[PDB]
Amino acid sequence: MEQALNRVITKIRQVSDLESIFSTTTQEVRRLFGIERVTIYKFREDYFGDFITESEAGGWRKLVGSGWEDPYLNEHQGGRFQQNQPFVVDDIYLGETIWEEGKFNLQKPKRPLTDCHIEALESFEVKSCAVVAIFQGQKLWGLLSAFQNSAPRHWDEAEVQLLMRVADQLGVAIQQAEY
Ligand SMILES: *[C@@H](C)C1=C(C)C(=O)N/C1=C\c1[nH]c(/C=C2N=C(/C=C3\NC(=O)C(CC)=C3C)C(C)=C\2CCC(=O)O)c(CCC(=O)O)c1C
Repeated sequence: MEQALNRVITKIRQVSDLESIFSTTTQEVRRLFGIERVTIYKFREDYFGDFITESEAGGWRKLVGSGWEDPYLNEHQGGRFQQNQPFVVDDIYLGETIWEEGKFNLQKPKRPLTDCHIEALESFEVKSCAVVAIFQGQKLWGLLSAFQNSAPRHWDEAEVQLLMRVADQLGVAIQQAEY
């Protein structure tokens, strides 16, 4: 995915302001994956959070402006994202792909999601999600999410790695904007 990644990084750096960087990033990732939504979501201080930027295809509701107050992320102060672990779900009704030592554990069955988590995803029209941390330095800033809304979609580990590198670029841009 390095060629795809290099293309994404090129587009990101061809604009100046952070808002253009966010919009270009969500657009380029959505096009690359051929999916229906990519979002940038910013954590509040309590690890609730709000949708900041999105790219959508297929006539879905706009999520920007809206919040997601996830009680699990609040109680665990960001959950697995503090360790920069991704959350990878082909099908929200079947569960997550286990990620260990920076790759899929193909020996483990998928782990079903808790029903209120599933219901929250349904409220955002999501049927499949690959979610990775955006770090500003070593500070967990938010999440970059790739979504499919109309159907499940299989995520492979090269796509998850790409998403994490794109989130790295976002984090560097956020860090440099805060500088
Ligand atoms: C019921 C307690 C409940 C409500 C209501 C709710 O909104 N969430 C609830 C429970 C719950 N959530 C999780 C774990 C995660 N929630 C995540 C949320 C996001 N995904 C995104 O793409 C975005 C940005 C738009 C989110 C804010 C994520 C990524 C979760 C996994 C985190 C982790 O593993 O550490 C859980 C635990 C997992 C589960 O059992 O389903 C629960 C119980």
